Amino acid sequence: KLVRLPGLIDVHVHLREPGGTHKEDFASGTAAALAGGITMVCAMPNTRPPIIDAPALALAQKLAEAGARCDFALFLGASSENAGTLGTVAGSAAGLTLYLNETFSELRLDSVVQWMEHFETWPSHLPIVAHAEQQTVAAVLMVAQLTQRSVHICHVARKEEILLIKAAKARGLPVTCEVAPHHLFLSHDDLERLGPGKGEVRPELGSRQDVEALWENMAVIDCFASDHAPHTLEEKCGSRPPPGFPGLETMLPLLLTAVSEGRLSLDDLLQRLHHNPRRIFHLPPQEDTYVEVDLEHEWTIPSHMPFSKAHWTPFEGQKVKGTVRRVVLRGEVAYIDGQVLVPPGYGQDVRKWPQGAVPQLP
Amino acid sequence: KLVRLPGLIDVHVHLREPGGTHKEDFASGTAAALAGGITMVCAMPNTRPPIIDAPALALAQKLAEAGARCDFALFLGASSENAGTLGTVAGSAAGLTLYLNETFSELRLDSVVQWMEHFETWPSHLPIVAHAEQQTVAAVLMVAQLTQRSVHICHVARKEEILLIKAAKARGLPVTCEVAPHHLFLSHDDLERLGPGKGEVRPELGSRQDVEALWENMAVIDCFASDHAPHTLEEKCGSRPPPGFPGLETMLPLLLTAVSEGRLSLDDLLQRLHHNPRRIFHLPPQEDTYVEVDLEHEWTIPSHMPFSKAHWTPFEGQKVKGTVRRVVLRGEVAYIDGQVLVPPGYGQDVRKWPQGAVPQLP
Ligand SMILES: O=C(O)c1[nH]c(=O)[nH]c(=O)c1F
Ligand SMILES: O=C(O)c1[nH]c(=O)[nH]c(=O)c1F
Ligand code: NA
Ligand code: NA
Ligand SMILES: [Zn+2]
Ligand SMILES: [Zn+2]
Ligand SMILES: [Zn+2]
Ligand SMILES: [Zn+2]
Repeated sequence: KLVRLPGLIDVHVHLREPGGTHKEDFASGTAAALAGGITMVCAMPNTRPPIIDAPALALAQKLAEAGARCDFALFLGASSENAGTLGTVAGSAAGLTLYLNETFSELRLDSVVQWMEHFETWPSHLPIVAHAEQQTVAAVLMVAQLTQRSVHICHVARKEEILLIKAAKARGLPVTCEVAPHHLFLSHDDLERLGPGKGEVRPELGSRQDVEALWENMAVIDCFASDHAPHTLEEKCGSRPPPGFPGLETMLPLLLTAVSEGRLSLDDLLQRLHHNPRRIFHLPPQEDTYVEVDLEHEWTIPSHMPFSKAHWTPFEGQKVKGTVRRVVLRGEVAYIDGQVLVPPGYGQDVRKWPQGAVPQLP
Repeated sequence: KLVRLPGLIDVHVHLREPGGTHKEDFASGTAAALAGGITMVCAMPNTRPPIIDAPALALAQKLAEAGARCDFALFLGASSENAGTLGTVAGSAAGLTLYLNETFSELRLDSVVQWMEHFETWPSHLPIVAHAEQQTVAAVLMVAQLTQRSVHICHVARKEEILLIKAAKARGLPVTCEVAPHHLFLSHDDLERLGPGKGEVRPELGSRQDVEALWENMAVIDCFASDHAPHTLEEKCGSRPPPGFPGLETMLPLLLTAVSEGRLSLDDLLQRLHHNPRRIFHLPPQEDTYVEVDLEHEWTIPSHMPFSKAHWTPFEGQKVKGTVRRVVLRGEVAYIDGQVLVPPGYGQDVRKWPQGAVPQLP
């Protein structure tokens, strides 16, 4: 007996197109999404060129419309030069992404004053997400308060960070957060097996105490999101390993295993992969869209999942219980038992749907 | 310029049919809903007969399918006799309602042990809501913890109650709550004008400090819901006034006024009248459904709104800014500038839609 779930949403993926298409492209990354039970993705802007201006967004929209197999929204990225320039295209984006720790020079902000300028100029009704680790979480929360608006914290990975967010929520501050599967299911204990190249990720893998703290503080976690960050094995094991793990194809199987073990409920999962993503990012429903899963099937994660061009996975060898059997997207069978059945281009930009515009005062 | 909102959801209405149709019926109460920008309602079970068994639910489903103009779900009610008997129909209901303070004999529970029995027998994946005032909030929260599940607290009306819920959420307990418009926009200061009959409501009107505390603790409020509780003026001013206010037609205009004054944002409103109702009650989206409002039009609430058979309102004389101009429900114009344009029977039971079933483990 299969369980029917709504179409799940991953608010944090890197699809690499334009500019890094040997790692992933819209077609392969959205195939990976569908195979993971995900029918809508929000794509981060740290491509090449990065999505930091209107021409780059226009290019990315057309590449996604031509290549995506599931529905999507595209983030814009904050730079040291673009505050106050994104007003005409802001509402067409998923939101604005601030890279506040390590990143590429084009997305680097050199001063908290630049963070303030983005919070002051980006339209107040539209989402802002931050890559903000350790004390940077507190710092960006301060900027949000000074500018009297909300912020969403990407991939919370540490006891320190979840407890700080917990204290902020206790004070009624408008902050939400997401956690990635590797910060719930991997830890420092896995670095010996992974090795130092494969194991590179930002935020880095936490201690056993970090992992336990995230589980203990599930109530503080608004969303799960993969931070699907594909790189090839050659890149991960070469002389300058880039940080990141692929994760679209493994996220739901890992979390269904946890549900089966009573670590969280099916509802807890659907709040974090469906309802809260919808409400934080003002993402529209998808008509005639659902995912059928088998919660009984036990399997072991192999050395690579079928679709991501990363062609490796840090979860290799983990035993899971839970499988995606079928996905229907807007009335068409999109995935069945390992076969993707919608072509590149089937997916659409949800911000162009009337119901996908973010409501605002005139 | 009009602002487009999604279809709003009111999780707490009394539509009086069967058995009290001079106060309201499905046709009139859902007309009132549409005129208030509400496209989906959850109807409480304290009708005559009350919805406490499968035959009564079957009758109510047919009356609603024949009379409702907007979409709906129907609550079941807990009684001293029905714990352990609702398993076959539970998933067809909005949820289970516990009347833990004053109510009619058929819904009265005489012991906390009966509350425990309902929490133990009602399916663990389905919603439970409670009418629970003052210390009863703490008591039902204890029962929820003993049975290791969630609870939703109806119409929170007091500083005491919102602070207790705030402390429970700080401890990570699974509790949500709603607040009704009269507990945000009326207080003891209005009892002289209303008089003792019209002013009767449960929970009673609070002090100015109660009202201020609810506003100050907006972050703790998950939903707004009207507690539309219609009675005729003759009944409200007679020898044994029943408690309750009509509120479907005034809720959104009152809250839009507050948005216009900067007391909460448009997003804060849409979280509480759309996204959080959806996610707490597992209510499905409504395709091709939206509400257009005018935020500029100033008007004064009259002595009765056009549709509710209550034919009176406690908000008479309040100045508001914000008007519902048009409602589209599933592709048909349902309301325009005071005219309802869908007939009784247009509305449907959302729990019969495939996407309206609550997901559960096999
Ligand atoms: O794009 C990536 O690979 C990437 N990888 C990471 O591990 N963290 C990031 O913040 C990131 F942007
Ligand atoms: O049904 C009603 O009129 C009603 N009225 C109220 O004021 N409170 C209730 O709890 C209620 F059930
Ligand atoms: Na397309
Ligand atoms: Na009908
Ligand atoms: Zn990041
Ligand atoms: Zn990322
Ligand atoms: Zn009540
Ligand atoms: Zn009520």
